[PDB]
This record gives sequence, structure tokens and C-alpha cells, in this order.
Amino acid sequence: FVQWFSKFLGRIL
Repeated sequence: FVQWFSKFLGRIL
């Protein structure tokens, strides 16, 4: 949740 809101590694939200 601390990058680009990407649902791959947990970057989502």
C-alpha cells in the first residue's frame, strides 16, 4: 500500500 496501488505483491491500496 506504499507504491502505486498495484495488486500484485500487496502494493494495492
